[PDB]
Amino acid sequence: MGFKVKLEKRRNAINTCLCIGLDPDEKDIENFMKNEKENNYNNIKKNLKEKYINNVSIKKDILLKAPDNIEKSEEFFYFFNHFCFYIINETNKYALTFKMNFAFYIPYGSVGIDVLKNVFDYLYELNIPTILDMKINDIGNTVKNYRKFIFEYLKSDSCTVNIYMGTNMLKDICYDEEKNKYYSAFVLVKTTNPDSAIFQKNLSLDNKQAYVIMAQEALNMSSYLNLEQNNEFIGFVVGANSYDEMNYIRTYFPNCYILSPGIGAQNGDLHKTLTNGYHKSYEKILINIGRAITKNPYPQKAAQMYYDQINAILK
Amino acid sequence: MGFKVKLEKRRNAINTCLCIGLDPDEKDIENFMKNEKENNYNNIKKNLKEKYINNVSIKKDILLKAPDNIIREEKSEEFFYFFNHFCFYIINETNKYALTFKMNFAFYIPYGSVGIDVLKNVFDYLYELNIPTILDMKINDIGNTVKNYRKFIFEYLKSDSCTVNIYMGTNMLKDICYDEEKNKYYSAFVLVKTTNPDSAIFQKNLSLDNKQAYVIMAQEALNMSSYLNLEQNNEFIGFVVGANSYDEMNYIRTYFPNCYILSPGIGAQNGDLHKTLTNGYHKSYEKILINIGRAITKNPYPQKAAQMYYDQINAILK
Ligand SMILES: O=C(O)c1cc(=O)[nH]c(=O)n1[C@@H]1O[C@H](COP(=O)(O)O)[C@@H](O)[C@H]1O
Ligand SMILES: O=C(O)c1cc(=O)[nH]c(=O)n1[C@@H]1O[C@H](COP(=O)(O)O)[C@@H](O)[C@H]1O
Repeated sequence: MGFKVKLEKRRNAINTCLCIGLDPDEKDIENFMKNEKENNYNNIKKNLKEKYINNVSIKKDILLKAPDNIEKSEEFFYFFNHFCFYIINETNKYALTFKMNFAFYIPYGSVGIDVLKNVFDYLYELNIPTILDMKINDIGNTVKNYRKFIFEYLKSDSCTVNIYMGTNMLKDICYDEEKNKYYSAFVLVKTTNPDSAIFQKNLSLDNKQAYVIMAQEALNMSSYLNLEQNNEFIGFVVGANSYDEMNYIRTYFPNCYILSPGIGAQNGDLHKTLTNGYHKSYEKILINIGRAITKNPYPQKAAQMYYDQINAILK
Repeated sequence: MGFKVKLEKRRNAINTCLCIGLDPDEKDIENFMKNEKENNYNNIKKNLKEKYINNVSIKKDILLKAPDNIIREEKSEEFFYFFNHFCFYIINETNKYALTFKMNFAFYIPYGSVGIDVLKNVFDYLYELNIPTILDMKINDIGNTVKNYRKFIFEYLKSDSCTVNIYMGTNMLKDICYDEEKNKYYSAFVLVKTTNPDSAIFQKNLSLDNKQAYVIMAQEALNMSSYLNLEQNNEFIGFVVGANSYDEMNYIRTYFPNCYILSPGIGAQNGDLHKTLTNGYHKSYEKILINIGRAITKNPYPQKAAQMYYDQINAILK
């Protein structure tokens, strides 16, 4: 159940340290519909056969109601949801973990959160580890709501956090006193955008860069609260492009957990001190590929490809 | 339109830079629900009479309906019902003293999609009331992903502004404050100095050219607000400067003339603007917004608490 261990069993059961990213945007949804409606809803039908589609708890009465609209108020809700069910049913067998970015589930209103819950409900019935990338941040009082929403409502296994506002965040995010329970988190160390770090790098304390002070601070916080046992942990978000830095964290923080995005789209080099710099028992270095798989004409295949070339561990 | 202008008008209309915070949690809800229901729906019937409650777009048929989904005819709509009403309640009771209202997203998502429906209603309500608004969601992500937050915030909610955590990078602002396909501009407050205690390991103990991070980030915030011609368009990129950081405050105010500042932390985390807080960071007060939240929304007599802070801010403000 604990992350470390849930992530350990599944690693064996399938190897690979791939993390499929499920960030469906507005066009992913209209295309899946545009050419699903004009194909007799074959994929949605394939889904509807699944079975595990029954933990899902929001508008179950609409979700499992054979392909139809009227275009009813629930049209959009339908399809969006199914597009997600579709990807999962065809990619999970290659995934060690699924990572959903909250951001894409909120621009249309509550309808998108409903879907988020059904997705997390789904990934949860299959026993697939999850990551809600929302990189939360706020004051202890407030942060407590993100901890509830994330680990209590969605039953997620972990989530990303931005501790710039202060590292004590984690004590309210990774630990719930009222009921004990410990959770896992991923702190933002080095991100994947070009103007990336004139902060994570140009900034420093005694000439030790900011992403190191931050990386070090985050770890000393998981020492207190003793996550490591309890079967949880606090890891880092280190971009695929940040080759130099990746190799440094893996050396100074050798048994650490890493979540690295940026490959497949966002430009990338799977190999190269990425899956090498950061190597370890692979599940300690999750590679995330979203669009490269989710935007490809016929995925699973893409998945498989990544699985395979990721399975190329000459180590 | 234009945030600066919208902020400018209301100011002269009520003379005050008081930003009320509406961060409703569980106990505010159930207590509201029990009080009201104990003393037979005094405030709800009141809400049900307010003009703009008829313009809500989500489950309008439910919010308008003789006292509660009571539990006997729905139940499942109960929570939604009382939650939303507690908010209408606070806005109806304290809006006259507010220059701006600021809702923290964190309190609207813990219960799933039901809280978002309430949030949307709260924002539609203030919008009809035409009161400046701030969604404190302190967003941050790679651009083109951040656009989604931009849509949710300024398209769906039609909020005048949001708060932003620029740490991952400043270019993120290009996609939050500017649409660039509808040629639109938006306001924002980036986290500079926060009310956390250990709020300085990174914001202070970090430096670049003799400067502490919080200063450089404000500089990066601005240079970016210049690049996007948002200010020429009546929008802007301001700062979140906690109330318990007097020096940093005066510092910022001093070296950054005419900078919109958002400042939370009076009563709840200690402090009191009464003093240095609003003196430091003075100016034609919109520039300096004093967010007072839990001291009003959790107070037994909210219209009363809001007031107190009104005159208090009026006095010190001279
Ligand atoms: O998820 C993250 O923590 C993340 C950190 C970062 O620095 N850069 C970054 O792109 N990401 C994530 O990368 C995801 C997209 O993966 P792709 O679709 O393969 O680009 C987004 O949902 C972001 O949340
Ligand atoms: O950006 C903010 O909203 C914020 C930044 C900060 O550094 N400190 C801080 O307290 N806040 C906000 O202050 C609000 C609470 O106001 P109080 O109830 O008066 O403490 C919270 O909802 C926070 O979102």
